[PDB]
Amino acid sequence: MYSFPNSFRFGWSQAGFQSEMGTPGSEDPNTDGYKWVHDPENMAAGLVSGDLPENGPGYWGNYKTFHDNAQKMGLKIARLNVEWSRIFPNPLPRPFDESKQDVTEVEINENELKRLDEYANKDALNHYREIFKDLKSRGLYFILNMYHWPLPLWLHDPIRVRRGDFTGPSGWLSTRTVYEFARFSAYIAWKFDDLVDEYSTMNEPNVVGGLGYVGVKSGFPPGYLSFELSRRAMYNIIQAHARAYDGIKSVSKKPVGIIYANSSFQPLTDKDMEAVEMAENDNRWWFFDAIIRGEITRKIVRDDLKGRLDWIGVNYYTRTVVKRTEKGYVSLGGYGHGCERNSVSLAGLPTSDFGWEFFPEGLYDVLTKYWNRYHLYMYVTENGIADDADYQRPYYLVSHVYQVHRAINSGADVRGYLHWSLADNYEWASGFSMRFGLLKVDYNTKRLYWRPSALVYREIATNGAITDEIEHLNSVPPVKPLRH
Ligand SMILES: c1ccc2[nH]ccc2c1
Ligand SMILES: [Cl-]
Ligand SMILES: [Cl-]
Ligand SMILES: [Cl-]
Repeated sequence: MYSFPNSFRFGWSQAGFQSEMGTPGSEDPNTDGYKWVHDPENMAAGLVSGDLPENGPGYWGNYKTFHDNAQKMGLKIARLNVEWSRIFPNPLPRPFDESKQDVTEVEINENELKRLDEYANKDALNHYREIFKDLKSRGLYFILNMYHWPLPLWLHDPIRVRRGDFTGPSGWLSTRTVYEFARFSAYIAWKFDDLVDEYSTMNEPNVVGGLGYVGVKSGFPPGYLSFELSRRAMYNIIQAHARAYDGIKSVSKKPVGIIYANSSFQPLTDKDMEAVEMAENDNRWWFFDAIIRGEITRKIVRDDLKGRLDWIGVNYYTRTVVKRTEKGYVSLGGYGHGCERNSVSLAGLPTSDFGWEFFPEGLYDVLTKYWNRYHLYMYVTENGIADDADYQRPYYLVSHVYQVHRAINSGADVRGYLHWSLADNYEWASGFSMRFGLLKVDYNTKRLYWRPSALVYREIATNGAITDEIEHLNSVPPVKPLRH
């Protein structure tokens, strides 16, 4: 058996936009994301699937049933977010020098919190309190994340930006967003600190910058192709994290971390290790060096950025294979997240419904890399597979959990494993077709079914271990019987 520390917790992660809607009174039309996925031109271009989030799994209304299943599954931790748009659906008065590039301080005080409170949607706040109270009543440890991609529409009209009009609300391209996000985070900690165990400011900030302004075929708003603006968005998202960290800490003593989209960079050949290091610098270290060490390029240290992190949330799905080139490195198709769907990679490893390669060793790589560089504790905040049939997920689950065990054995302080996700949900531009749940959702009835992987996870969580009887699942799904 592979046993975990007695304090180690198994659980799940979930996002508001992806899981909340689907039940009466739940629709939130007030985000960039809602506008984006409903846009007729985006649908005609195939940038978004045409599936609509309001037809989703209905956590807003059915949370007790989600929690009942998690409780029966033995889960002991959950990571969820509040949707900013639900709490502040309406424009706040303009505050503050918008032309100023750096935001080094956003003042928080009781009077300001009380004034913000006057603008908050009380029905939404109360409803989140009811959800989170129910969660805590299952004995679940609670990580509250402030931001998981959609912005209030009054801060970002993504169709205007897509069209190249920068005269309106421009999301992360504006320091106004940075300012308001810091205030929003402090406010949420002020209101919910009694229920929360740990905080994260944001989820996968690198995806917001990278897919929103470079990987524009992905269908991530605002889909405006610009290297320069991608950089501007990331610079702002970095100071927004630091100002949110300071804001939460002005009202709470609890740990504040961040959750990031990771890949394990792997060499095509034994001559490509320099490519790996470059890829890690360019996708990972530049960002964390900024919020941990204060190191940014203008190369300088910003005292207002340094030390703004207590823990690191690792989201890991697959590797990225890279090779050294004249001008630096390139990633290779046919491996990692760039494979055909339901096939095999160029390495002969099976791929998921999303075309993502089976590569659990990469999770050990990422955990140990972060540990060795920063020595901050971690949670695995996402790990999962698109697999409606459940053919690969039993192996995927056990294999990746084993690698977390290996990482802990090697010395890394990893305090939990949160699967993505408890139930199927709205997978952004791909819609409902990509099914990541331990529980399968029938979207017509909102009914939840247990995939056999859910029974496997119950064995792991309830025993706090990969037990002897399921250790054979620490292996690659047999490829012969799968499509290839
Ligand atoms: C669809 C796809 C990606 C997204 N990011 C934020 C909202 C949203 C909607
Ligand atoms: Cl990474
Ligand atoms: Cl350090
Ligand atoms: Cl369905």
